[PDB]
Amino acid sequence: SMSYTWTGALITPCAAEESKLPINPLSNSLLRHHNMVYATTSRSASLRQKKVTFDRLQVLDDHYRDVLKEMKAKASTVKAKLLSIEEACKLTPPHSAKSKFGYGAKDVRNLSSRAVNHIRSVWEDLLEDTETPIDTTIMAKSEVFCVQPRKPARLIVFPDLGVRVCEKMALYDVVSTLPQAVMGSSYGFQYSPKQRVEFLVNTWKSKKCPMGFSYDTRCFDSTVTESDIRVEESIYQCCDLAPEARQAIRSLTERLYIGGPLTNSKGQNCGYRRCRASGVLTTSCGNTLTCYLKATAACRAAKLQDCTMLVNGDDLVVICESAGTQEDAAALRAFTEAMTRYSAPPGDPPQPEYDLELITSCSSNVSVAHDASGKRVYYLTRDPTTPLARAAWETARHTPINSWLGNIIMYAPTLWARMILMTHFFSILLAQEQLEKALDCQIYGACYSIEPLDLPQIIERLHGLSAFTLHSYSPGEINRVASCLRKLGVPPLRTWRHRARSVRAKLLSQGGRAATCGRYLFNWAVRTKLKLTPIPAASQLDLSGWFVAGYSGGDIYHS
Repeated sequence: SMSYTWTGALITPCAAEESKLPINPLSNSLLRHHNMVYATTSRSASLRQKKVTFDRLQVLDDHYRDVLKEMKAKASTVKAKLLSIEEACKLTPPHSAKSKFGYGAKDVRNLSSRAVNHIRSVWEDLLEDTETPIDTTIMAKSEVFCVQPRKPARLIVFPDLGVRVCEKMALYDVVSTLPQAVMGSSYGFQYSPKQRVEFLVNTWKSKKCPMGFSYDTRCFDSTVTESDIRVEESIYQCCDLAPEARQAIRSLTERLYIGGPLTNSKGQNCGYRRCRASGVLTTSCGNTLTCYLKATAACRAAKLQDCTMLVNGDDLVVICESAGTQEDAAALRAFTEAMTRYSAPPGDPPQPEYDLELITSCSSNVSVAHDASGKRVYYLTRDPTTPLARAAWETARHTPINSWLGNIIMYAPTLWARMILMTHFFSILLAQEQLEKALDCQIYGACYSIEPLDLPQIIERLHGLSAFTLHSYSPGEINRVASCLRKLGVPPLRTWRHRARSVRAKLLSQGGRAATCGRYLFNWAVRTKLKLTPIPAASQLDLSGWFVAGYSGGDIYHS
């Protein structure tokens, strides 16, 4: 059936939308070519609708049904708890969209009476109404990018805050624990950057002759079928669950997950959804499950030998035993025909890679460097264009999320993150004495509140001390970076070294947590380097739950 159906109404905005990068002295010292930095807006929604709207072809087979059974079997071992209103409430981001029922994120997190009552009723309705479609709002997402030699806005779809709290109560535990129990080590979200790189390298090294490939599904969310969603439910149904939870999962599937009406910000009726809603709690879990299912079965159909998979929602990367240049190519193609039939056509044509550094999964690739001792250290990196573009934007305008704080944390080892992202922001945070002001960044969909002063501890725990001494980066990685800088109009690395020297001096001058930031984050700025030793207060930090599960668009906030 058609992924979407439109009445004719338009996807509208609430407030005005800034699409151009301001001429700010602060952002300008970071990125000069401001005209190459844009933000998507509702004005392009139309194009995106034109791409995500199509008819889904899907033919199942024995391979598919066999992989399904296996997944169910593991599902059975899971026992999911029903969250309390209080618990689900504490999970709501402070700035989550308010309900159209006289209360907002702040009220929910505060267990206010009105909010709680409506939740109670929204919940009681999920237990009694097992059919009526549930209303969802559709909006144009606002994301920053760099022009190319422009992308249309992606469309977000979500139900009312009341429903979201109920989803958490009935499924937060399921989506936090089931992907793992089912996919085992193939479930990507359990790994921290360091751990993901560990898994990729060991896997590659364990193949007699490794062949790997990433697979890009053309608009995954619109490729997901009601059948996919119901199969996704049958898995959830294998868990031991409390009665009301079992009903909630059932009613949510029929009234929300499989599809439903779409309403713009003005209250008009835009159309109807019959595929994955990007903004629900089960979006990450379902996509990871669905994508894993289809890929596993496709892998068999294609006859790839000794496959090892890594799935992150819709992102997929496979590494296997190569047969031969030709065999591999013919097999990949067979794999794509499998996926196509399971309703997961390719966006970009899947190319078989024979060098781990060439494969790009989750927008990252492997690269090598050396620590103080010259020992080789594999780390995760990527083209820094978007990250830089967003730092600039986030510098000129106060945004809800700081993609830059997240990128530093996720790319603390990379060249650009240390030399630019760190230098630039600590520079500005000093000038505004906000080194202690907590900012909301985001990791795997989940929204975290973090104090810049903690970064050192965080980085040491998620990466290891080598993240402060990495050096001697590969030429390929250096060139991509320098190239990128010239393109955007960002000062050359030598300027950042100079700048980092200054910012460091100041940091140390302040003593305390800051003096540390300068010692560890910027030890690369000096030549008479300090011997960096484990940081005490780090291991005392609670980082449990940080790399356990993805929650893209899940409205999750545990900080």
